[PDB]
Amino acid sequence: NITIYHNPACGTSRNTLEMIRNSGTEPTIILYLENPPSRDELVKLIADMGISVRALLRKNVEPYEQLGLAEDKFTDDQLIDFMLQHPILINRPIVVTPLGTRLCRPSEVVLDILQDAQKGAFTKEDGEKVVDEAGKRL
Ligand SMILES: O=S([O-])[O-]
Ligand SMILES: [Cs+]
Ligand SMILES: [Cs+]
Ligand SMILES: [Cs+]
Ligand SMILES: [Cs+]
Ligand SMILES: [Cs+]
Repeated sequence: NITIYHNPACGTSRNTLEMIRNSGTEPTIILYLENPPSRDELVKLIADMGISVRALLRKNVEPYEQLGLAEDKFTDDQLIDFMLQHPILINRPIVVTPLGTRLCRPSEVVLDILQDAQKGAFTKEDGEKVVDEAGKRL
């Protein structure tokens, strides 16, 4: 029972999805840009991730730039409401498994919450090796 909030256009999100598959399960895939979490779900994701609301904000996207969000003049709830009204602000990928929830940046963070071991060596799509055939992290 795994869920990934996935952006097919992001290498980090692609590598995370293939690592999930390499542990042997096909996750439920939520294209969050199109189908963002509800307010309640997003608050829960953030609490489970143990990160600040602002640490979930993606920089360098049009609403972050034009809404001035680099500056420290927003409460946590104002930032959650911006994220819901402009879903590209939600950084990615978020992964939920029975063991917990993480913002998988970098992608190998997901190894923390996958229940089953990678089934073989895993190399990221730019050739960065992540785990060898024996299962050791490199
Ligand atoms: O992938 S970075 O530009 O958020
Ligand atoms: Cs499985
Ligand atoms: Cs939803
Ligand atoms: Cs636009
Ligand atoms: Cs684990
Ligand atoms: Cs890269």
